[PDB]
Amino acid sequence: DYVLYKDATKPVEDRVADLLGRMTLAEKIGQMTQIERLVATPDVLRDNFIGSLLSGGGSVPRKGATAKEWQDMVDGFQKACMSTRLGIPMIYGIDAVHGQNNVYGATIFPHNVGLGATRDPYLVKRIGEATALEVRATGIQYAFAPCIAVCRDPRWGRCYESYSEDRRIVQSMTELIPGLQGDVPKDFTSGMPFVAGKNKVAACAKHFVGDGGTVDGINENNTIINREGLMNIHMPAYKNAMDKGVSTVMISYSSWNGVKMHANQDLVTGYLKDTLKFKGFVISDWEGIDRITTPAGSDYSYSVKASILAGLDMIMVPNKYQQFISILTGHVNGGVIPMSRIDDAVTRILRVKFTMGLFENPYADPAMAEQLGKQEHRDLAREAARKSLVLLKNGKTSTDAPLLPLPKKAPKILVAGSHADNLGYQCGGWTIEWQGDTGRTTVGTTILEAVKAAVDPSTVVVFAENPDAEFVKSGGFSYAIVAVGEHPYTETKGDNLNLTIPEPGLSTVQAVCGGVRCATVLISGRPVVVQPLLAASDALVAAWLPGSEGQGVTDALFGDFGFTGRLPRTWFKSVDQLPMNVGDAHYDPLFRLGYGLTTNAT
Ligand SMILES: *[C@@H]1O[C@H](CO)[C@@H](O[C@@H]2O[C@H](CO)[C@@H](O[C@@H]3O[C@H](CO[C@H]4O[C@H](CO)[C@@H](O)[C@H](O)[C@@H]4O[C@@H]4O[C@H](CO)[C@@H](O)[C@H](O)[C@H]4NC(C)=O)[C@@H](O)[C@H](O)[C@@H]3O)[C@H](O)[C@H]2NC(C)=O)[C@H](O)[C@H]1NC(C)=O
Ligand SMILES: *[C@@H]1O[C@H](CO)[C@@H](O[C@@H]2O[C@H](CO)[C@@H](O[C@@H]3O[C@H](CO)[C@@H](O)[C@H](O)[C@@H]3O[C@@H]3OC[C@@H](O)[C@H](O)[C@H]3O)[C@H](O)[C@H]2NC(C)=O)[C@H](O[C@H]2O[C@@H](C)[C@@H](O)[C@@H](O)[C@@H]2O)[C@H]1NC(C)=O
Ligand SMILES: *[C@@H]1O[C@H](CO)[C@@H](O[C@@H]2O[C@H](CO)[C@@H](O[C@@H]3O[C@H](CO)[C@@H](O)[C@H](O)[C@@H]3O)[C@H](O)[C@H]2NC(C)=O)[C@H](O)[C@H]1NC(C)=O
Ligand SMILES: OC[C@H]1O[C@@H](O)[C@H](O)[C@@H](O)[C@@H]1O
Repeated sequence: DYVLYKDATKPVEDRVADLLGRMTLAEKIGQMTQIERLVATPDVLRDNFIGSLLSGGGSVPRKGATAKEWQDMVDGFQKACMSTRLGIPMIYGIDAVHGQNNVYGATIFPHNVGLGATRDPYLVKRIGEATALEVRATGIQYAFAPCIAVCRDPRWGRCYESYSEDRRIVQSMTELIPGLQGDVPKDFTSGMPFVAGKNKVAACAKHFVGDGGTVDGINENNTIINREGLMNIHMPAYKNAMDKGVSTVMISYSSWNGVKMHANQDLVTGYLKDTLKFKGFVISDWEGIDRITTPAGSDYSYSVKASILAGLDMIMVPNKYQQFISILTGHVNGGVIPMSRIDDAVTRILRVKFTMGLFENPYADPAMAEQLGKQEHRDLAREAARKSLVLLKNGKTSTDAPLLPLPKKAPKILVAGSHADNLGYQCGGWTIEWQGDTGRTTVGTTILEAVKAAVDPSTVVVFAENPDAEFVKSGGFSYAIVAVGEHPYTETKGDNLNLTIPEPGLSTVQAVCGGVRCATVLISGRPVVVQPLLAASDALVAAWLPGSEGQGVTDALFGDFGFTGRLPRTWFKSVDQLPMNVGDAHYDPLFRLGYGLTTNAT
């Protein structure tokens, strides 16, 4: 007879109910299961009725794989899922958090902290739009973004993934969501999931909740704050996300007042679902349920029970799916987890899938492959990089001529520093590899290349990575641009109690600036100890992690555009002050939140 869920003309809720009522326990638990591509095969996906796959950081079909190779991979997985009895398509997720950043040749946008510095939510919306196109170029339908953490301590390894320490700025930047997913209708009910169709992706507000509030910025640790503070600082942007139809929410590894987020029924069910009326699906973080216990994974039966009862809908296993499915099945067979809970999880997952058009367009569009790294998107990334720059100093004394903007025509100029010609360093973490990487890891323009592309043909450009003082003094240079900073890092690898840049960095700046007037470009995911760099430099720019389009840096250095970026975080005098945020009592910043010198074009 007629099969309602297969009818594209029927209301989403009708299709959801019709499908749900046909499903066996195994088919239902399969929907709740997300697995890594590294453990997926056609048989595994078919036999276990798997609902979702992901690429973790750096999980790629091949180094340098083309957009078509990605499409072929995703379609091969999809063909297996479509061959099941019910033919429920899988959704494929990826960390596309500053462009489609795992993918070779993808446009790499500035990281979130720099986007916060722009104070330009419409720019961020356009970045979401471009990112959706480059993710669909690879056949992928779901991005784990935006991170709406409010980082309250820059010692956190994920501080660069937060737009600001000020929740008001984070709230404004939730415009990424309708960029990625499309604008919601006039009639829209807050909390409903939304994706416009095959040229957009499902988004993910992460990580719920208070991930940016942990003690000493220790990643995955304890957020100690009363309910009022949780609701005033860490929660507000989630409500904006509901208003804009975010399709999914990912749960944080962190704890609130000692209670693991992955086990918190009061917040996940009581608040997110029952109070905010979220109707999309809730997803775990990677082995998030394992990490409920100490040691992690020491009581997986408990992990499954606690997380599913808390209200999570889809589990990013991501590897041991056999164990996950077996344990959840036993819990349901034994009455420990009621069918109502399973039915709720599956309802939400299917709602998102039907809503986004996944049943109508389960396969990749080969015509989208050319969106990957499209020059228009690079032009946008270049605009964003330029807008993100914060000018901290532009002259050593009030009577000095301003160094910036620099003249494009000069007999000879020096470009120096570990970060001047290093594409991986200027991109930072979550770029090609999970942790990011060093060197020419993808398609882009380094600071050095951008300088050579900007200057007059008569201008001789010299590169020296770490020149000594004599080299500089003897070189006959008009000025120098010197770029130094943090190395790429991600998650716990980024946790840092000292926030001092690696050497050589300061020594290079001192040697260069001692010999010629210098503009120092600081590449970092966060404020770092900066007084010694300031003391040496004529001008200093906080460029954050500007991404693949290094011409954004030179656009401002050479005065094509004026500097406009303003600090989205407090710049501390010392790490012993931390945590120290705008609005605190005894706030004693080196540079307050909102600080930024300006220049004018030309
Ligand atoms: C303040 O606190 C931070 C964070 O705890 C410390 O940084 C970390 O230091 C530890 C060592 O004490 C380091 O762990 C070792 O890493 C070795 C490899 O390190 C290099 O590669 C990784 C990426 O694989 C980079 O993240 C590192 O920064 C290193 O990179 C090299 O650095 C040198 C010096 O600038 C440079 O010349 C090279 O070009 C560069 N190479 C690359 C590939 O970029 C391991 O072999 C070893 O077994 C340890 O695990 C850890 O990586 C550091 N973290 C980060 C994010 O840099 C600071 O030391 C500390 N500072 C002070 C003032 O105490
Ligand atoms: C020399 O540089 C000056 C400093 O950058 C610049 O003056 C600024 O101009 C911008 C507009 O281009 C002003 O920003 C606006 O501020 C309003 C609130 O006061 C907002 O309602 C606007 O939306 C806008 O805000 C910006 O929106 C985008 C976001 O990303 C930015 O962070 C945000 O600031 C800014 O306030 C001016 N700064 C001050 C304090 O003067 C000069 O150009 C402008 O001069 C101003 C005063 C104005 O008359 C403009 O018409 C003019 O373009 C610039 N001089 C020249 C000749 O270009
Ligand atoms: C927040 O971070 C702190 C610091 O890492 C965590 O405390 C640490 O917890 C681990 C266990 O997960 C402890 O390691 C264990 O120590 C015991 C005792 O010697 C040892 O027998 C085990 O083999 C294991 O290595 C560690 O000692 C402990 N450190 C400190 C300084 O207390 C804490 O659990 C985190 N909290 C949250 C909520 O995530
Ligand atoms: O890679 C998938 C997930 O992995 C986790 O470890 C990170 O915390 C998340 O931000 C990410 O979305």
